[PDB]
Amino acid sequence: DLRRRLKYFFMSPCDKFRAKGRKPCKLMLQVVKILVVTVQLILFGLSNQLVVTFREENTIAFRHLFLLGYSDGSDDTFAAYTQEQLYQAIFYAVDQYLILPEISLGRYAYVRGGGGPWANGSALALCQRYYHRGHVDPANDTFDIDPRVVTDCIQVDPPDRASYKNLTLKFHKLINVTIHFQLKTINLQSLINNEIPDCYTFSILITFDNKAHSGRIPIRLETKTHIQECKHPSVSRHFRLLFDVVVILTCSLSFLLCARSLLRGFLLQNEFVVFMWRRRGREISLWERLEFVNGWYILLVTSDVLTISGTVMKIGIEAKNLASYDVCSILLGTSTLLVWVGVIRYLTFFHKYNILIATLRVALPSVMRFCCCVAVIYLGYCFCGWIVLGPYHVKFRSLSMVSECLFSLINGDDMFVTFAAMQAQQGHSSLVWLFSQLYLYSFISLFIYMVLSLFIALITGAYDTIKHP
Amino acid sequence: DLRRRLKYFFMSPCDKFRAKGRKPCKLMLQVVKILVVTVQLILFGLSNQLVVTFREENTIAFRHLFLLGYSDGSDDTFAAYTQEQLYQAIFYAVDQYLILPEISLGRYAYVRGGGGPWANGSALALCQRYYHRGHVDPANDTFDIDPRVVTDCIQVDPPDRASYKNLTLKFHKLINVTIHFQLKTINLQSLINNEIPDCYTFSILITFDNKAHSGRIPIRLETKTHIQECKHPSVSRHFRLLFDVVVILTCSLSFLLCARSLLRGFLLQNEFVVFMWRRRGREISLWERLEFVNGWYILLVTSDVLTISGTVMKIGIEAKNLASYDVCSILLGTSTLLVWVGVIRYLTFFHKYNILIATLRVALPSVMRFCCCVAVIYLGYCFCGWIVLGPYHVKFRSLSMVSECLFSLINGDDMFVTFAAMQAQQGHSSLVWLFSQLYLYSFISLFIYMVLSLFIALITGAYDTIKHP
Amino acid sequence: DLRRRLKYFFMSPCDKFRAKGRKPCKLMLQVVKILVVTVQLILFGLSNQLVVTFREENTIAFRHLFLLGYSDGSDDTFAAYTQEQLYQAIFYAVDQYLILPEISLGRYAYVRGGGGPWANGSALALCQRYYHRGHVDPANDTFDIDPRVVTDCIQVDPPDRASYKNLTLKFHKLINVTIHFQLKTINLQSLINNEIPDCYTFSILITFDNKAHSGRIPIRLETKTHIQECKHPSVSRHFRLLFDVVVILTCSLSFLLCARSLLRGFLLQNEFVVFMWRRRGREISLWERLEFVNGWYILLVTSDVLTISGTVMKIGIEAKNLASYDVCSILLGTSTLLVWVGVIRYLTFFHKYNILIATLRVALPSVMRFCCCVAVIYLGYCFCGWIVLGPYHVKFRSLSMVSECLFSLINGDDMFVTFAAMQAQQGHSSLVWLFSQLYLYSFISLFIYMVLSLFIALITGAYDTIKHP
Amino acid sequence: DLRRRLKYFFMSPCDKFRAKGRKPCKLMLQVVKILVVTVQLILFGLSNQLVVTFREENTIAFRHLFLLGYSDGSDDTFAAYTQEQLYQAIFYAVDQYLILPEISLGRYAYVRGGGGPWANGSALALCQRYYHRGHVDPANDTFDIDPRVVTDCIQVDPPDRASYKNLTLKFHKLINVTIHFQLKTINLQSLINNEIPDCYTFSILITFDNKAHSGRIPIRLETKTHIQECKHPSVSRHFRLLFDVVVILTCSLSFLLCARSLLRGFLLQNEFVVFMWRRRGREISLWERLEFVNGWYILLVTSDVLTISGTVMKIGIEAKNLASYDVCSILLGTSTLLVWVGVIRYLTFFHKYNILIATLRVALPSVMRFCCCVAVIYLGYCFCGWIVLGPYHVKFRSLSMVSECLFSLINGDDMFVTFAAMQAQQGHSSLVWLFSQLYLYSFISLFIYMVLSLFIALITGAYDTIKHP
Ligand SMILES: CCCCCCCC(=O)OC[C@H](COP(=O)(O)O[C@@H]1[C@H](O)[C@H](OP(=O)(O)O)[C@@H](O)[C@H](OP(=O)(O)O)[C@H]1O)OC(=O)CCCCCCC
Ligand SMILES: CCCCCCCC(=O)OC[C@H](COP(=O)(O)O[C@@H]1[C@H](O)[C@H](OP(=O)(O)O)[C@@H](O)[C@H](OP(=O)(O)O)[C@H]1O)OC(=O)CCCCCCC
Ligand SMILES: CCCCCCCC(=O)OC[C@H](COP(=O)(O)O[C@@H]1[C@H](O)[C@H](OP(=O)(O)O)[C@@H](O)[C@H](OP(=O)(O)O)[C@H]1O)OC(=O)CCCCCCC
Ligand SMILES: *[C@@H]1O[C@H](CO)[C@@H](O[C@@H]2O[C@H](CO)[C@@H](O)[C@H](O)[C@H]2NC(C)=O)[C@H](O)[C@H]1NC(C)=O
Ligand code: NA
Ligand code: NA
Repeated sequence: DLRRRLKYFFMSPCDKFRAKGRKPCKLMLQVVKILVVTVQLILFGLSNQLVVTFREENTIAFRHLFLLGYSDGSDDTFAAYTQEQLYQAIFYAVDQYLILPEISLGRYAYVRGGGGPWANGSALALCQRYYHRGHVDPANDTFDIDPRVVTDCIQVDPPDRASYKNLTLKFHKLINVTIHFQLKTINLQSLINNEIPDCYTFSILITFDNKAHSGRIPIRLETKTHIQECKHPSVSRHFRLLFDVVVILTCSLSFLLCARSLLRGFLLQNEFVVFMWRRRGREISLWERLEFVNGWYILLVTSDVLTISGTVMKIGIEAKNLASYDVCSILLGTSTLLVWVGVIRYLTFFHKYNILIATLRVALPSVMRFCCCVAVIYLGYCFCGWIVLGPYHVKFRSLSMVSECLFSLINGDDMFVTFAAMQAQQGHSSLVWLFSQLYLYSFISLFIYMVLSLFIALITGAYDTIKHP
Repeated sequence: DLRRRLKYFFMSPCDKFRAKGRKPCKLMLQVVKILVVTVQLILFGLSNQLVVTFREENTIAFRHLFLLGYSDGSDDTFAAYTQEQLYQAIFYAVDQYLILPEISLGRYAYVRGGGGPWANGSALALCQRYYHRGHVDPANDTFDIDPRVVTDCIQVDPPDRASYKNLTLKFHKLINVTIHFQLKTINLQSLINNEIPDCYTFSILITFDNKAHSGRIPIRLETKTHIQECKHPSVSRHFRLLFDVVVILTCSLSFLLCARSLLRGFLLQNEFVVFMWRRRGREISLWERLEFVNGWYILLVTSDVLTISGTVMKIGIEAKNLASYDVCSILLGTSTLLVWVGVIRYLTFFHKYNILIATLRVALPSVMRFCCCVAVIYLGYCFCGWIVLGPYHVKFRSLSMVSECLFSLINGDDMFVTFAAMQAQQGHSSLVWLFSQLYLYSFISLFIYMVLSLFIALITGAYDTIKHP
Repeated sequence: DLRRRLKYFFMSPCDKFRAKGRKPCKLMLQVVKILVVTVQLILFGLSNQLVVTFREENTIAFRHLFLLGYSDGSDDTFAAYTQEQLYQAIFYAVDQYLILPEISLGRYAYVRGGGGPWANGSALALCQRYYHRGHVDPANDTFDIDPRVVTDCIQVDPPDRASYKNLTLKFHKLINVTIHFQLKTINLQSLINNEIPDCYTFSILITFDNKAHSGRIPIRLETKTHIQECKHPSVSRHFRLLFDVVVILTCSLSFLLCARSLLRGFLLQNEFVVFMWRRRGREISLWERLEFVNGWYILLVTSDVLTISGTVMKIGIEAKNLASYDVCSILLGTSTLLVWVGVIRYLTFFHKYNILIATLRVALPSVMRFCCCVAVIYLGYCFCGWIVLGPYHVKFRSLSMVSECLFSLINGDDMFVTFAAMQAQQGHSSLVWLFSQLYLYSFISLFIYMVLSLFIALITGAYDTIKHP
Repeated sequence: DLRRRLKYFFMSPCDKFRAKGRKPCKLMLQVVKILVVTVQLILFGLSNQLVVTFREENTIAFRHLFLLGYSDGSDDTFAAYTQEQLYQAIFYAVDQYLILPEISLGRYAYVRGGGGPWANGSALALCQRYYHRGHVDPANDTFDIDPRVVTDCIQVDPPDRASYKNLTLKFHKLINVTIHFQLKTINLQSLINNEIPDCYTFSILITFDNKAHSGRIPIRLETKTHIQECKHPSVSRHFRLLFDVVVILTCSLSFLLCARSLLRGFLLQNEFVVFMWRRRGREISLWERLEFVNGWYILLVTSDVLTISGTVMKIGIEAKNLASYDVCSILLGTSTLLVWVGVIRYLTFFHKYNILIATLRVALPSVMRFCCCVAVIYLGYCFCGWIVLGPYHVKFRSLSMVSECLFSLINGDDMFVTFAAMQAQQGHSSLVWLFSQLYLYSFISLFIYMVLSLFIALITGAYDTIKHP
């Protein structure tokens, strides 16, 4: 048993072609896959961008239409500070709603009965929520509260082509005021993509938030969007359904070939392993079995499955049976990234072109072992900064934001702005400012000078082991 | 005397378990400590955030209520430039104060007699301060000044449900005008945390600062906050007092075990040292005694003490006997960081996982010796930039800010903005701008290219000494 | 055949001078070329800057003159949100146009018949474009559209020293409104450069873009500029035409000398190659022939040709036969860069001064081979981020912008701002935000820690091979 | 001749003390010098800051008093766009000037005859400048210009407690309009520093710049400041004159000791050199003579001279014989930096503390040789970017600013903003944008990946040569 088949298996495509009449089908498939998958992603992106733009621009238009005195960029400071201001804002929202068709540049339709759960069939609900009992008397340092939340609702209806004016807010025990209503509009711009326009229903919520009871009432407008096909569409003028099929067939072929290669590898591993058990004791091999498994074909199969799922979802969206543009975009984009990466398989046969992969495979164990110890320090800093500085520092507001701030600091990014945020307000206490000084200096100097230096040293050390000289 | 006990002492928890019936209690304790201390920090953070938000939002509301024409973001340029503007601002502040209940969204109560030290029982004090004698006559390049500061006060009282209008400011010798008053409000939002609301007393100071006599009078509003429990609270609806006890008991157990280990180490060191003095001359060992001391147990004991102190302070705050949220937050956060870090003790038994610690211990002496020489250069630059460029450069205003700017520059951060601040005004003199050019180029090129390179070289050199190959 | 000529050829200028009576003409030429080409670039820059400034300042003035309520910096958010606002903006533009001479600080002349292609001889065209048939009825989730674009035009003429007021916009099917007109003005500031002023014709287009049909209509103003000489110029007061000739002659001399050197090298290579074919088998040498070619002379010849072309174009522009300032500026600037770089030729004879060039020549093959594998990963990330995040992330809007963002991220620049753009809106979906987290963390950690580290290792490895020790 | 004196000379202070009764006077002097010079710098900084703040705040106040509609931050876009706007701005400036005492918060005095050179004894000059002959007729693409500048002046005088209203601007040939006047005020805040207030004369120039003739007229206000002592000052209440003498004496002592050491070194070098010429041929030594010269004493002497000059200038300023605060601040700050640095002399005797200095001395020759080649590339890029992109890119406006931009780019700073400035306007031509892409990508990749990597490699290589292992 000379066993030249083992050597044949771990051969490059050129070597396999020189050996047998083996034309490389997987490689040319992968090139075609890169081209077609990238083109499909871009084609989908046209429609996806149209949808996102429609949503965002309608929301901005609503903010200008319904928020008294609103200007772009003021969103996070937009607030009322007097009873008169609050009343004027609420009444302005309702009044603008009642005359929308006469003023708006967009073609909106009212949605009868879309006033929210506290609506009783009316199209707009004007709700104020307050404590069941509130007896706030700071003058005597006394209060009597029943924290039960009471909802008082006023129903408003559009004229088919007043009551809300008599609103009396219980300011001292007010929790919030909300305005709920729905508007319907058609995304006509989809015609530029030879698609039939969909019906969009925007659910608009305006909140006057007094939950802090701090004398300042933040005002915000949020929208939910529901996309569905029009009941009676008609376009007079009215290819990629076949391009999606082409992508699907290419990815199916790649999947089949890669699965055949994986089964071949499994069989070869099993035959070699039993022959070895015959050559010496039985059960010699524990991990070389895994070495027989090449992860590039696994990656390719995963990418094929993701691409097929994305293509099917895209076909459903075009067919109007689905409106999940974000999920489809994520599937297609991840697939595109993986398809581009997978071609690296054929560069690993040439050591001069495989520096990155070889280095990574030799460095990963030590890197992971080092990161075990770095993780505890990093998480301790994350939690400490999140709780201690979160109230005072804009960049420490949430756990994910604290992580972003610390990760950027490790990379030397946004350092002075991080210090200056504390200089600006000192945390309104010299002790908090001093703590921020210690926290930031220590974290930056540790992670930049020791952790990152040693991490890089491990990477370059691995490279030094694998480089030919 | 075979002395296997010495070897037993410097053994890993797994080795100690294999040797005797020694179950690792300190390690599992540390894991439990990490969990419970982190959870306690987050739980405290809920309340701490509520308090901070109340303070900040009330201050912003005051700025909008009392500062004529105030808009968010203008705080550092907000100023008056004419006598009419100054008078209008002062009168607007007082007028808004007198009608606060009718306009404010928050429920504020006046504080009778809270008008400050220059108040004589009135709730608002309107004070102007000027030189005792001022005869400023620029026309003749003459002046006659008695720098004694005279305070002239006007008392204002709220209506229990005018005089200040006749204010005549001595502009040519005016130092500043201040408005002092106090407002009381209840932080009702604490109910969301199942806590009883506290009474907050805000001390409000508005300053029209003419100390520069420059024709521009900066206007600012500052608040002090005093938190105390309400006299007669009553909430109808109304666990972590036991979680704090759990944390305290866990940290006490860890403290006891670590102290026992430290005493054991001391005894072992003393016995080994006398046996060595018997084996050879007396008083051989000078520093290995210190090697017998393991600093991880010292760190753990310190963390336990800090955690207990923070927990006790938190219990006091909940009990309403204390309102020091910043001190408690700092104690708890530092404790959390130290508790997370301390688990690294058990990674030091495995050289593959101890790269950071081992490198640091070998590199620290050379790093400190190098930093001795770098410190003099750094401090010279700090003082030079603080005095020479502080007047002209926003980022060189104070010593701490100069240090932040230089430290960020060392890390390659905010470079062009630092240059552009000087380009914008040139320091209003070509000589100062040229000096800034030399200062910045020299500091950046020295510290980035030589100091940091050599510092990193020392770190990686230490790592090269300690890495197995 | 001793063949000392080969050794003579690969000799330094000092060695050649010591050998024969060879004075270095190319080196002194290159120094003179650097001086004269740099001076010529700066001299041209005077005029170029004047032209650019005229264009930009006129455009800003038009934006202030014709865009109702326009303020600097609002350009990308400037939009209308109500029918009244749109009508007011359009009418304001036309009204300001009709009274331009009475109000504008610049001296503009109307251009009769410059109203655009849809003008029928009038100086201003006010066009609205809408669908041929539009029956948008969101109320019933129905529409009937003929996507044919209909253009309806109103002609306006200036008074030689109304109809447009009756404009009725078809809002529900409106695509856009445009205002086209032309203005003529003289760039008098060119007199400061002793040049005769040119006639500028600005083509002004104002667009009210409703292509999104989103209830928000962006308003923008764009200008095309046409530069031509005045028919009857007359300046009473009225050197570098000779400086351009000097530059041309210097570059011609350099070109001739370098071409002679290249021909000499070719002849020497051909003689050596045939002598070698005589010494051993025929056709021994395959690539040393190319080694006989020195690329510095090729670079110099290219720079000479570019400098001559730029100088000729500059002479044409001065003569008023050409107005292509950007092309000329690019030719002259590239030439200047190349002329400065080319002097490095004479530093390559001294190994202590040739570190950069020698390192680069040894490192380039491995660097290119490594970049082959890095390119696929980089392009996969580029496409994925462009499509998936382009709609949600300001820095991922276009392919070139995505490339700029990723390239800057590789260099550790603008990291936290990139994360915060996603924090601000979350992509309006938690799934998109999570994907952005994974995308950014993975790309940054891969490219900063592995790719860049290995790239630098390759560079320093090459340097280690070429450094004398 | 055993010559132990040579070895004695190159000995550390501790070794010299152990050898003879040599107490280290220079070292303790240097410590005292650091303390006293730093304190003196800070003390001077108090006064310097007061002066700068007075100047800046008065200028801001003038901008608010005289610039119609001015708001903070608008300075670089502040401009007029219509004839009415221009007239209103000019008249507002003059009107506000005429009622300054009634409105301003500062105490300003008019300066009779301070209206500038074109004033004929009046306190305010209102000048318009225009071409001697201007016949701008864009309608016919004709012009007739006599570029001679004609100045037409209107004199305005303050009421001692109209004509300017009839100003007719020649818009079509207007070059600029200026308003010149002077105001006098006293810097009373200097009293807080126990100093007698000085008289400040502000020269105010307001420019309406039409030099571009672009339909947009930038408006700016600039001030010159002249400081002189008051004629008749009188302060009722009214140490560092002795602290300056203490600094002077300390620096004189250091100077004398260092000069004595330098003379000693010269004599020792001369004696050793002649003894060597006796031991072997004459004129053996060429450069070791220079090795006998220690540059730290030269640095110290330079620092002493600078400190003495700064102290004398500071004494003159306090005495009111001088007002050059910037020159004095620069002298004192540079002196402080040098005094701090000079203490490094005593760390060079201990190799563990001398890593930086030793590395630098071994690396400097190779670093300078490498920088020779890098300089040509850097300068070529600087000039190319300055001319080609200066008109289009905010960060390439001037040579110094281009250098700052490129230097920051080398350090990885402000990269995406540099790209985005070009994305925003594309240079208003796709060709310029493409060139910017090539320019930036090439410069960044070359300088970050090759130049900086090799520079650092040279530094660390030198360190590797000098490190003990
Ligand atoms: C269930 C899957 C059936 C696969 C049938 C393939 C039959 C066939 O012709 O093989 C050559 C190529 C595909 O073959 P392909 O996958 O490209 O090539 C194989 C790989 O090179 C493999 O090595 P690795 O790359 O390292 O895993 C090697 O061991 C195999 O040798 P071996 O076969 O001697 O053991 C090759 O055949 O065929 C086409 O070009 C597609 C024709 C389109 C119709 C495909 C119908 C599915
Ligand atoms: C005053 C303190 C009294 C400590 C009493 C402990 C008695 C006991 O059972 O030991 C085993 C563990 C704690 O024991 P623990 O501290 O976890 O374990 C010790 C450490 O491993 C130590 O090495 P280092 O880690 O390197 O310092 C080793 O030398 C000791 O061996 P040795 O004793 O043979 O000399 C171990 O006993 O006990 C519990 O699991 C807690 C039971 C809860 C009740 C604790 C009451 C305080
Ligand atoms: C014209 C200058 C006259 C200098 C007179 C100094 C006479 C005196 O006492 O020397 C010891 C110290 C100063 O002496 P000082 O400069 O601190 O010390 C000298 C340095 O250590 C020098 O080495 P380097 O540091 O490497 O250059 C060394 O060669 C000299 O040895 P040598 O003399 O045997 O050749 C030392 O005397 O004296 C005071 O402590 C100041 C007393 C205040 C009054 C000073 C009056 C000026
Ligand atoms: C207003 O325009 C005039 C005319 O261009 C400028 O006058 C020049 O001023 C400079 C500096 O004061 C002199 O060196 C020149 O000789 C003057 N004449 C010319 C023809 O340049 C004047 O500088 C401008 N004023 C401002 C404030 O920009
Ligand atoms: Na950086
Ligand atoms: Na940065």
